Amino acid sequence: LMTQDELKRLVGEAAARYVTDNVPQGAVIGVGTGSTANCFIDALAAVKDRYRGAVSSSVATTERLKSHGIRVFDLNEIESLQVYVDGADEIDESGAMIKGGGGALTREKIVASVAETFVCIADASKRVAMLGQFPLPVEVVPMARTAIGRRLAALGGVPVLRVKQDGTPYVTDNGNEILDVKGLRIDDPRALEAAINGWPGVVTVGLFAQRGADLCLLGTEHGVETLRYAA
Amino acid sequence: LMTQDELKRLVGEAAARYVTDNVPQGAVIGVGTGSTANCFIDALAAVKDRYRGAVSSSVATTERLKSHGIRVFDLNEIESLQVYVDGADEIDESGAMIKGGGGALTREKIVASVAETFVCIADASKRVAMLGQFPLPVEVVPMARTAIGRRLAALGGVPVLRVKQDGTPYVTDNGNEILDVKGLRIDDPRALEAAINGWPGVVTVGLFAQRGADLCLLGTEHGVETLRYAA
Ligand SMILES: [K+]
Ligand SMILES: [K+]
Repeated sequence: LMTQDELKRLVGEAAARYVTDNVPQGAVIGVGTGSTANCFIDALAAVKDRYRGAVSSSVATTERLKSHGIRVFDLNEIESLQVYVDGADEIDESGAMIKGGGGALTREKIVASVAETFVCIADASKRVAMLGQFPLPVEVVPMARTAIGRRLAALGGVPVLRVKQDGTPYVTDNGNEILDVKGLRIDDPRALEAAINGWPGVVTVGLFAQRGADLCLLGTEHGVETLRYAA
Repeated sequence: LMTQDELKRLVGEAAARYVTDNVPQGAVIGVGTGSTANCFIDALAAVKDRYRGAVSSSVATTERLKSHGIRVFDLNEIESLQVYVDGADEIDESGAMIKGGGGALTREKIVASVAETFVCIADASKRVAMLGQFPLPVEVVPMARTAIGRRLAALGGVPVLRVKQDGTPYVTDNGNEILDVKGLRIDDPRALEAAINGWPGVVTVGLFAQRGADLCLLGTEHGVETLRYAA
């Protein structure tokens, strides 16, 4: 019996081993966001002296990295990254992911765009036949909130403006709102990502499909599976 | 002999006439940004009582509209717009435009997305055989500045971070930077818009091509020409 937390530790450790097996000494590591990514951070901390530091995908991740004395570089200082290690809210058989549930959509997608290899770390619950039962985050310019909402509704999506504990709109780092869209059945993630990216007022869509996972270390009740997807 | 300012007044007046000819009493008018759009604002002000008010594409436009006592609605309050009247930095034969030179890229593209009809108002200098000699504005998340720069450079573009008079980075309403990209020869604006929109870290690209002009009132030294483009 392994709890979800134990499966997350297991994939975090497995990703640290993937990095030490595949990424040479002195490298800068691209680092994701979320509870699973935090397990990877803690595991990577035990070999931190082998690497020059990290690029971070969120304030929360930067904070955790610094709590281990890991140097954090601004992505603008970095020309390339071999690896980016991050979770997913969902991942399908093509390696397309929904991400952004905890809000860091935009910076995750930026760091992922620079990295040669996206290593998804996930417990078994994240692997789904078809994306969309986890609500799709769409980061939007505030003046476009209802325009984008209408476009999502025309697809049968149920758009929910993300709110704080106090019921005022969650606002991201770039002064933007998030619409979490429910009820979509995303049988073609690449095509839907392209469509949503064509909408003025969309900042980032939490479909990582045109650039999805290159591999996934999936923590199951029978151990870690390594899933690989087409370059 | 008509100066450029006189040609801009001429198309502003022509667009006011287009609105009163085509947009019924009580409508809300979508309003662009820039010196040409300001001529249209001044002309529309003379028939302002015929319309309920306006949606604005910038702080500057909101200010000018209010200076005429025109009511300004937040786009989120508005379900549809018949018309959006705005300038362009350049427009080609397909009605594709480069816009954003004066910074309001993102809100212009949002309001344009809601309007059924985009009326471009421009003096004759704006009509070009091929887009790109006017630098292409790309609004970008700051952490993605160099990543997007590299992608533009790979196309032969020369990306220039927009700066204020004091040489600190211009920062937009959403806390974002602008890269003005020179040296592109944009023979397929729709294809390049789609490509740039697929880049994480891009907020808005100042190519209006997938949704371009529906018509253009072009102020020439022989009067206003009405150019029309495929729905
Ligand atoms: K997240
Ligand atoms: K502008």
